[PDB]
Formats: sequence, structure tokens, C-alpha cells
Amino acid sequence: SGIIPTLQNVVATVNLSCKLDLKNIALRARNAEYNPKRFAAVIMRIREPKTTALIFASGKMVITGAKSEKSSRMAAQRYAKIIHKLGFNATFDDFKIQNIVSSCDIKFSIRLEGLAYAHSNYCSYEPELFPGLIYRMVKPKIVLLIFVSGKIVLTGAKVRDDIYQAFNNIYPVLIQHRKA
Amino acid sequence: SGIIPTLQNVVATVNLSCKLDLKNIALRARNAEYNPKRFAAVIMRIREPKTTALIFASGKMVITGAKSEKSSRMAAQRYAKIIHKLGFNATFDDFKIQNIVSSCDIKFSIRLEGLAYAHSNYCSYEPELFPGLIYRMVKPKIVLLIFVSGKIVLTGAKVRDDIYQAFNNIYPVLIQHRK
Repeated sequence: SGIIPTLQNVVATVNLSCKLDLKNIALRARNAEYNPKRFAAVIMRIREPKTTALIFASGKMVITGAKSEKSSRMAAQRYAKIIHKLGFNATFDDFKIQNIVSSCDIKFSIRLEGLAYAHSNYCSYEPELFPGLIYRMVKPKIVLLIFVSGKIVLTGAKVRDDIYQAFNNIYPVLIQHRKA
Repeated sequence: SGIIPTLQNVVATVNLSCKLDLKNIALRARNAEYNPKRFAAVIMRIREPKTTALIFASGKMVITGAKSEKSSRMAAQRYAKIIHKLGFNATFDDFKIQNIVSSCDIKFSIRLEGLAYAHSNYCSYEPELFPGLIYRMVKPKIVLLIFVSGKIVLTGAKVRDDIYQAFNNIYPVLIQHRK
């Protein structure tokens, strides 16, 4: 856990050109399952690197678990190829990153009460209801979760640059609220 | 905990017209303390209803703990009156609600994974990092925290109406992911 945000998860979507028989994908695929009472999609997993694909009846596919935009796109391509080798007429259309989650560690403790009451129109802190402080940044559009320990989670990014920009914005605020 | 959002906390600010001696407020006030190494403001509390005021050297005051907009304003007025009775020349200027937090309970469990992967551009779910699902609503501007238990917390509202509208918006999504 470094000071510069490390990507923890990238979620992407792609549209397959055709409707897929989910039960049959689960039957033929070596590492895919379909239990519609547990989850309304085929769950298919690749081991290296570790990702998961959620394959919906509509032909939409969600790819999750990747640690970068590049790794997300490569994973999506691999799942498409797996589905094509199973005999379905899918195409790879409209790949799009939907969310990027990241974290960092400033290595000092934060007095969350001080931060919350100094910036009450941008954040919420209610430890009875949730742990840590929720900061809604507007420029860029990022939601930060700020913890007493100095761990920071940044959510909602669509491109990496917004993650870094958001952290550059918040850092001088965090330093103002350091505690022992 | 009802289905309609109940306000849990209202945070407001007001500007006092004058700089205040924080040590002296803490000395003279029956229920106020000042420990600058612990918190950089006077902390003053009134018992009924329970609220807390944070009084800053700049003359800015934050009022917290109120359960409605009306109770927030009445509390702010009471703190101002307390400060005025202590001998400071403060005025009550620019009262403003900054945040309203609320909660409700839909009384069924939610498959958070289903909601997250159906709406991944609006929400984040990473239980290794945080509990429950964080949903950033745009219209109105509200952040919702959605828990497996069916408890919902709505944050970031400036007026009550936005809380209700945000919950009206999310409810049909939650019902789609019941477990």
C-alpha cells in the first residue's frame, strides 16, 4: 500500500452481438457455472491473471477483477475467444470501463471529526452507521472513503487520471487533520 | 427504522460576526470545553434536544446532532443566545444546512453483487475494502449506502425533498435484487 493510489479493481462491460444460452455455456465451459437462483448470469473465471466474467442472457458481459485498463481489455478479449471456441456467434463490441476502485495509505492517522466539520457540505461521517468518512468530490467526480488509519479508498473513476487528480486534491486536506 | 427515510443527523453552519476567545468561552460556559490538542474548536452541548456546537476561532459555528431542519435552526439560535449571555458580541448570520443524513429499512435482504454488476457506472461494491454498496446518484445529488440487510443510508442531502426523491429512485432497483 503506497502513497500513490494503486488500482484494486477495474470493471468493464462489453456487448456480445447475440443472445447466449446460459445453461449451455455453463455445461460446455471448463470454468463457468450457472445457478439462476444464486445469480442471474453465467459466472466464468480465468486463472491468470485472476478475473471474473458475468455473462448475461441479453448478451451483455461484465468483466471484473482486473488491476488495470489494459488487463481488463485483454481479459475481455480472452473471454470472447473462449465463448467463440464454445461455438457461439459473439462479437466484441463497445468495450467500456465503467468503474475503477483504488486505494492508498498516507501512513498517518486522521482526525475524521475535524475533517468532517470543516467540510460538511462535501462529506459525511457517522460511525454509528458506517465506518470512515465519505467525501463526494465534484472535480473530478470521485467518491473517497477516508479512514482513521490513513487508508484511503477512491471509487467511481472512469479513467486513471481522475484517480490521481482526486488524490492530489484531497492530500493537502488530509495533512491538515493529522493526529497521533 | 421505517421504509420512509428518517433523518438521523442534520449539520448546519452559521457565521458569528466576531472573533471569539475560545479558552474564555470554555471557562465561563457551563457545558463547553476547549482542548486544542484534541479538537481545534470549543465544543458546547445542550441537553434537550441533544445537539453539539463546534465554535471556531474564526467565529464560524457548526451545529450538529439535530434531527430536523427546524430543530437545527432552533439549536443554532439557542447557542447564539448562550454565547451572547456570556458577554460576546456575536450575531446570527447566514444560517445554512450543509448536510442531512438519513436511513431506512426495506425489510428484505439485497444481493449486492447483482445490483453492483447491473449498475457498475453508478456504484461500487468491494467488501474487502468497505462494508455495503456505495451508490452515487446524480439526480438528485445523493450518495446512498446499501447494505445486505436491507438497511439504507442516504447522505449528502441539503433539503429533505432530495432524500425522499433519491429513495423513490432507488427503491425499484432494490426490489429487483431481493434475496
